Amino acid sequence: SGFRKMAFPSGKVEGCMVQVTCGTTTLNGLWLDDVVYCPRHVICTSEDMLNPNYEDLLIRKSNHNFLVQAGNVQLRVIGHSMQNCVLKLKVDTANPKTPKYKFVRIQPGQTFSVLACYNGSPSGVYQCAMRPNFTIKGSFLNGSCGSVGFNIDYDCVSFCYMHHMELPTGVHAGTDLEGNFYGPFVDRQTAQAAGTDTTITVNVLAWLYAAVINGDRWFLNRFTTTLNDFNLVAMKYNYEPLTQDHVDILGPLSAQTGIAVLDMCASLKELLQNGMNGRTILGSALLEDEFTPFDVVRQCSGVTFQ
Amino acid sequence: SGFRKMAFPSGKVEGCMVQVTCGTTTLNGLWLDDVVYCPRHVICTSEDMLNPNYEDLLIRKSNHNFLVQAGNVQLRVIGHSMQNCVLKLKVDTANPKTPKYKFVRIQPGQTFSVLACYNGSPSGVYQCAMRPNFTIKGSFLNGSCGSVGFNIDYDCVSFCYMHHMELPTGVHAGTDLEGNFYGPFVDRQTAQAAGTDTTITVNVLAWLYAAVINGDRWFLNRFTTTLNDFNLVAMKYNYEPLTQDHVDILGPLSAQTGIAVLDMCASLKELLQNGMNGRTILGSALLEDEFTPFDVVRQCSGVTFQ
Repeated sequence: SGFRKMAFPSGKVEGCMVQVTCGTTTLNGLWLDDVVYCPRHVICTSEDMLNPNYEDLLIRKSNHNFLVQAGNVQLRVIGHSMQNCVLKLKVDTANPKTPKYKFVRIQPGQTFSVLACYNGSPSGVYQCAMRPNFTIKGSFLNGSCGSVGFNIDYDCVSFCYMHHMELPTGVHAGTDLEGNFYGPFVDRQTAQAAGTDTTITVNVLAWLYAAVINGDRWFLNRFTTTLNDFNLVAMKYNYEPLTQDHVDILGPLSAQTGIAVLDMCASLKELLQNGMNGRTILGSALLEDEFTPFDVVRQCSGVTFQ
Repeated sequence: SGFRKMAFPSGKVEGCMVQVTCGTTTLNGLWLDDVVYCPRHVICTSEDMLNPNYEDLLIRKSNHNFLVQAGNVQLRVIGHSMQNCVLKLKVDTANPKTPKYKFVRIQPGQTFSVLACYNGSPSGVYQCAMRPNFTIKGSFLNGSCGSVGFNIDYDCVSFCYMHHMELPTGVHAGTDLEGNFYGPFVDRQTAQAAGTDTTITVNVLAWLYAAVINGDRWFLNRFTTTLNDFNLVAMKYNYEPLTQDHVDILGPLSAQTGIAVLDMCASLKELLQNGMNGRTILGSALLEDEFTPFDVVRQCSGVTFQ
């Protein structure tokens, strides 16, 4: 009885998107109060991003070279600063639709919503997790840089991601809103590996609890095991280790279903070594790891937030 | 290189949601211009929805018994009418954030975004298809009735669904915005089957083209076949028949990939009779049918709408 991947309402973020052009070359920015945030890649053409010295490139661009347009109206840029990999453009007008907001740096395994935007206009909204190798697996095509990822706590928006790069392997990399990349990546076009993309174990377990809360539980066995026993099977299949913190976090879901966390681990261990054998769980032929335990809590009794 | 299930931006719809209470019993309504639309189930308690005579129940409720609250502010109800399975509440205030909009009735295989709302507050947004048996497979918990489904054509919102019912099997049923149920379902709690949930063939094919546009095409064989040949394998696996209209609609995707529509049918026929054998396509272990060809066009060159 049903449990969709779904994103936060995006209205509060739509009201913050603008178009930023430098060298008539265009991408997205985020307008909060009287500051516009965008990737510092705006000042680059090519070669530049083949070998960019951002400090020297920024030397003789100036305030008037940054063209910021919002809705259909032009913002006046009255200053600018580079902080890590983002440019801050001070404008002389506060965004009168600025929401309550915070800037967070999140953590692999964390989920968030992305509002994919093209030259300042939002076109789609969807969910992802931050992967354990510090990439995300998004849908970003040309002009999408500067699109942001966000969470919400009923009223206030938690901005956690800004899109900068697509690696040659097709996965995506970006920064927090202070301009620091997640993981080892840089805003240049050379060579840079993503490491192993391990499965986020605690999220899979939360999703299995969701599946039970809706009655799709052929996979419930009876076996139990221990943390160490389970983790020894986890390395095998490049699942992230599970620890007590993650057991603790799953507590409310065990409380409600009556299924002990380590018993659910035992079903997962059996599934990893047996494979669905043609069955599905909640409409999926594989084990989904893009739901956190709190995501499940927002649905897993379908009662989000107050 | 990446292709997410993603919904339309929902901001234009968030601005239209209100809370409607009758018999201090509460659900969601849609406020456009000076009319609020909601399920006529608002006038029911239980028994009532066990055996509801809506005409007789509506007799001695009145304008003042309909409590409409939006934001934190109270709307004055100055009239009401029942049209099929929806109630229209005339209020004395136009919604000053009414978007451009149309009311459409869609067609099995059609996709749309749902803004799932709880006592007037939106909590999540996600995509679905209308199934060929006239159900959708949503995520709707208590108080969710009256949440709506919508498309967009750059500026104007196409409202196509209002949520009314969860069947005993766990799937969902509702109406268009004129109050006519999709399929055979009624707003009462007795017995009512959903028929066969066939797979939407033309959508699967569009998604296979998407997979190629991003390079995940081990499944490309070389076989071809005919419409009739393919459909004879389609019945087998309760896929919807494919016809010329659907071939026509896939034309732009064949044009760009160089893969003839019937050649792609031949890969699909091979996949249905061989199974992935442990492989994935675009992160899925099964064949996804919740993308239309035009959905793919909105991404499949990542260039939505103008």
